Amino acid sequence: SNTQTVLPFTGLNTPSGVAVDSAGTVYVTDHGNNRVVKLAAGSNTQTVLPFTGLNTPSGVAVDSAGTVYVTDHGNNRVVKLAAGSNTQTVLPFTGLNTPSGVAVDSAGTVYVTDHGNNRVVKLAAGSNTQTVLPFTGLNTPSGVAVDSAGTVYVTDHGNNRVVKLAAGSNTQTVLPFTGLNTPSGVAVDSAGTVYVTDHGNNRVVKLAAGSNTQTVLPFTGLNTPSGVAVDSAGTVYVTDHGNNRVVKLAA
Ligand SMILES: [Cu+2]
Ligand SMILES: [Cu+2]
Ligand SMILES: [Cu+2]
Ligand SMILES: [Cu+2]
Ligand SMILES: [Cu+2]
Ligand SMILES: [Cu+2]
Repeated sequence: SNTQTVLPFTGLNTPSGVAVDSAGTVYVTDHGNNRVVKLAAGSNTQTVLPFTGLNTPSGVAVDSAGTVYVTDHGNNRVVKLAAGSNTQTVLPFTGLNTPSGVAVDSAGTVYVTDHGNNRVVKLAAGSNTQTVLPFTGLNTPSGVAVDSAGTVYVTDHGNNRVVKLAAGSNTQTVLPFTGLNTPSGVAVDSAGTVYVTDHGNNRVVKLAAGSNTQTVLPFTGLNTPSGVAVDSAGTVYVTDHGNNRVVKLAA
């Protein structure tokens, strides 16, 4: 599609992260209101998720079981809520410093951009010992995403670049995105196409696997967008942070 629609959220204040689950339910970190809201596909009535004590939340992710993970950036923690539960769990990360993006892979491993420590960390499901991902040279990184192959993508915000690391690899590759200006969110679809919110240029760009020529998505009227997500149908969701709204592009 070349024409976006505005999602029927209400009351958002500078939304940040966005995630979409297998059923098309959309999750948004309503950053300015210290809450996370969700909107089922076909719904015009949002629900506020029963997280407790959030402060300035940023990243959000959802796994195949519908567990929702939130970076509680103001409280230096990552919390999760299982589908149907009203009792959150704080993940046993160590030494987090102003974390930003969060992603979850098909094994349940949780990846967090530890923004103030210039690093990305991960916690296996049921593990209490995190590991650091062997990225080099990160500078105030923000978004993180992980594909079904285990490849991890990070927006190296301070360096105006996007970096990736294959599973088990110790050698990162810098993606051939061009013209970036303070990149923010990142997402990856089932085909390996990487989507990046080009925050300072009010646009969203993508790079197909195997390609080194990017495409700009036909969003319009964005102001300082932040989070991005893509569902299994190819629909792309962007938190239009500056306009307190979430927009989507079908196809
Ligand atoms: Cu703002
Ligand atoms: Cu804030
Ligand atoms: Cu902060
Ligand atoms: Cu910073
Ligand atoms: Cu910046
Ligand atoms: Cu800005």
